Amino acid sequence: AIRTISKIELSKIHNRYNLTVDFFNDLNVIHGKNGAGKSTLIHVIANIVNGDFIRFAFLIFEEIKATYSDGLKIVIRRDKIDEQSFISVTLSNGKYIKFAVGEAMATVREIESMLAMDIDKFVKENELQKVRASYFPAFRTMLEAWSYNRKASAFARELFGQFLPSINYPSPMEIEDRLREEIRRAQLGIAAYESRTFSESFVKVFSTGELLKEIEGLAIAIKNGYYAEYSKVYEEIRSLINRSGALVVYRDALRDRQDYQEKAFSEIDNYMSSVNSFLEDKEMAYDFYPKVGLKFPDGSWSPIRVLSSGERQLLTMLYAASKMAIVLIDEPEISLHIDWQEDLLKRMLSQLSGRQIIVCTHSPSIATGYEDFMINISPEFI
Amino acid sequence: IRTISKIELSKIHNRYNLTVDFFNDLNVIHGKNGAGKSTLIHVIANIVNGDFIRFAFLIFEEIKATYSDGLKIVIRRDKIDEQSFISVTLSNGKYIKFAVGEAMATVREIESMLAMDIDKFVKENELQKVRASYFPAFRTMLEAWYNRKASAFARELFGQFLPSINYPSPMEIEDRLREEIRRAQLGIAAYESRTFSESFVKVFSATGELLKEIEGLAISKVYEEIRSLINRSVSGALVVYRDALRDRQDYQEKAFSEIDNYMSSVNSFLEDKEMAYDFDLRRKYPKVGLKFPDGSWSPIRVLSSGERQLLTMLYAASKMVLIDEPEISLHIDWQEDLLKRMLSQLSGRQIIVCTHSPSIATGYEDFMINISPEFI
Repeated sequence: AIRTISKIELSKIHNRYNLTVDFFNDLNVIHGKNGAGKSTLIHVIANIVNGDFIRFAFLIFEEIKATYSDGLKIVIRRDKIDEQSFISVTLSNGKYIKFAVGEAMATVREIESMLAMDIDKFVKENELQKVRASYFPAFRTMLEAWSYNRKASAFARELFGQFLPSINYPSPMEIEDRLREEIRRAQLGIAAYESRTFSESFVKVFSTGELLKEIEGLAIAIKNGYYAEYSKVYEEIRSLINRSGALVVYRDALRDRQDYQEKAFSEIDNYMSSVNSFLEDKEMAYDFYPKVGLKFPDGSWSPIRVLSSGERQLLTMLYAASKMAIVLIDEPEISLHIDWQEDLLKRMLSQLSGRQIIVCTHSPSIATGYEDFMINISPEFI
Repeated sequence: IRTISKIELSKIHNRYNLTVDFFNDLNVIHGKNGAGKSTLIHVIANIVNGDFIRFAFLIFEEIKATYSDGLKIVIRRDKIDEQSFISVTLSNGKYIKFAVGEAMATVREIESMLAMDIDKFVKENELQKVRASYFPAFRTMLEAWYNRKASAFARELFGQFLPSINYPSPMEIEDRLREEIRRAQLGIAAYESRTFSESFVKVFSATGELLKEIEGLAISKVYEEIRSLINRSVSGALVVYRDALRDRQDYQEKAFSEIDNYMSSVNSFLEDKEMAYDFDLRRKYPKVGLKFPDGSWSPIRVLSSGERQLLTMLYAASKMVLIDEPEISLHIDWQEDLLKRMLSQLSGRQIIVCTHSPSIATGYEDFMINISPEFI
């Protein structure tokens, strides 16, 4: 990210309490018991950072101040004139926009667009959408229930109010299709690099025993291509090896084929290693059309339906951490054993580097090893 | 009361064997995820609560269920002529057998001879004396979508072995509480008219300290006129008046007692916020929601997932047992006090809970049975 959040001041939100939280540029582990408005704070941040300030028309507040790292100040006030409420979003740059709450309510019931275009023009001419924040809700089981889905945003705004931001989160029943599509697409990518290597190596060939030994070693080196005819041309190459400059060209082509073979599947092998780091006595893999699922040391195969809520939380969180700015995670301790809660932040900090990772947990087991980042929330009741 | 004593699963999913001995009450199973805690709970809910046809969707070898009185149920899945048959053999009773594919076709028909056969088999042997309630660990999904389609919805993504899902969601318990308040208001109004007609008949049929106590105890607005008249042999009937007023007060308390206990249960956990009901100034339509110490009111949608788990767990425990993962989205103090709050409201039944966090099992460490799958 660039404009990291430094300090957010919420005054009289829901007419109950005032809250001012200072954030670092790094990890932000907010620890506090339920009812602290942590979820609200996350929705406020996700409705400020991602340019969706129109959702603030559905929120009851007095004064909301958001300060970034570079020095941009956003002051939001809810003032009503002649029985009609107007939200004033005043930036530190000089410009300020104001709009009626009822106009935004009418626009939302229209979606069931002038103000939407006005908000888009305001955030585009002021460049308020430089950093996009990803929202990980604490109700991802509900996203599994209506199995990224786009109607889930409307369902969650239906039963949690219209202040809720856009919901883009992957279900267990969508990541199976996503993984199958990515594996077949990577196999097709391997086949296209085979055909490009054939045409380029034809042109290059048209223009020692160690090179022959290297070709014999590289002939043996699942990762089989989709176009099996090229696997049969490779079988014929191995059969010919069993039976100068052009040999160097052949060796370079085989080495580039092996390197692209590793590089096409490296992203999914990283995700599989990230999953299998937690899991014990059970491996998630892509044994063979691609089949994706669990494997056991007995050699038995099993569908992804045997997985527990804990393992489902790990799948839905590690896939949505690899496929990534500012990352906001709500309740990562759900249905997890204490050791996985201990190692979850270290695994996600190993896979998500270079971004502002804000997490909100109720269990302190999540915040081991990062106790200096533990910002304790406290509601200052009005 | 045939409480579960010992469950022996042999080669469940053709993976592992498990034999667990259960107490008569408060079976707090503690173990880390992936141990099939939910599995065993579904097995118990498909044995105790009837509905053995779901066992046709399960791959197993031998399942033995022992109750407290001594009833043994042996379920086996045996295939001979390339068709699997489920053999439900009871202790000292008749045994029933059926094809797996026939039961699958019977279930797919709902998408009934075998269903009637299973119902007759479990009815003639009296296997439904004690019913076990299933509290799923995915009750947020029940909030997402009593209700009968929710069972099929959950069986869609958890398999057809999953038992019947009967669990109340938020925004449905609000309707249940409002309906109960409306029913209590109609009950009070009918008891007013019944008390008026009965006291009319009894006064027509027939000390000053008792009259003073009756005047003090007086609190639609006929009681206000009675108190105004009291402020300004035969007197036995006056004693009847005091008794009638006292009986009215007693019925009034009982009318709200069923909901006030649940409100107290809510107010046992919740801090700096009270959940209560109020009536309108014009139509007396009940609103149920929060009451802040500032006097401000708010709907039940401001409540957090934690408080919603507390709402869904304190309700349907009073309306009475297998609970799956009661530690979800809960504070450590709430995990400490949840079993202590629920044991007063759920006493007298076998309460089986399965938790991943040992904080739930504080104060009941003698009941902590650690599950361990013995892989074949």
